[PDB]
Amino acid sequence: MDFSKMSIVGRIGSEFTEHTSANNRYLKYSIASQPRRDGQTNWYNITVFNEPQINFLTEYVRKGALVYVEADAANYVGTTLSLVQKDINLLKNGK
Amino acid sequence: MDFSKMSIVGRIGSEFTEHYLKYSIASQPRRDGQTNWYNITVFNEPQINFLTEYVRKGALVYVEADAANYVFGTTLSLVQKDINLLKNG
Repeated sequence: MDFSKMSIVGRIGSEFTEHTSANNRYLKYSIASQPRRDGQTNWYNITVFNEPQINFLTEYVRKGALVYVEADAANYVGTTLSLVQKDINLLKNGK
Repeated sequence: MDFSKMSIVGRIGSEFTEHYLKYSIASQPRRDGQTNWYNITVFNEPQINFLTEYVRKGALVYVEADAANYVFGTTLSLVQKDINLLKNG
C-alpha cells in the first residue's frame, strides 16, 4: 500500500565497502548527484542486499561511474535515511 | 544529468504549518512494520492553496518530490513537485 522509492542518477563517489550484518552480506557506497551547475551537490549512502547486484558492482563497476539507481527509501527516527538498492543501470563506468 | 526524485504514498500525519508550507507524511509499507516519516517542503503556491483549502490531516496522498541531501551527517530535503489526493482525511 504505502511506499517510498527513489530514483538517483549520479557518480559513484566512494569505494564498494563490504559488510556483514549480525544475522547476512551487504554492500555500501555513496552517490554524488548535482542536478544544476549553480546548485547543490547531493550525496546518498546506498545499501545493497541483492547478491546478483553486489557481484555486478564489486566486479565491473569502478569508482566514478555514472549510474541510474532505483532504491526503496526508509526514514528511521534524529532521522536517518536508508536507501536499499533494487536495480542499477551503468550509464558510464569510472576510469 | 543528475537528479534524485522521490515518490511517496502515505498519510498526512501533521498540520499544514506556514513559514512556504511544511508538513509530514506517515508512510507505513507494512501493517506490522516501521512507519516512515518524511518532512515535505512546498514552495509551489498553487499547490500550497490546494493543500490548506482542500486536504485534511490523515489524508492518503501520493507525492512526487525532488530530494536534496547535503553533507556537513546529512540533511534530507523533499520539495513537493506534484501531488494527487487518494483519499481525504
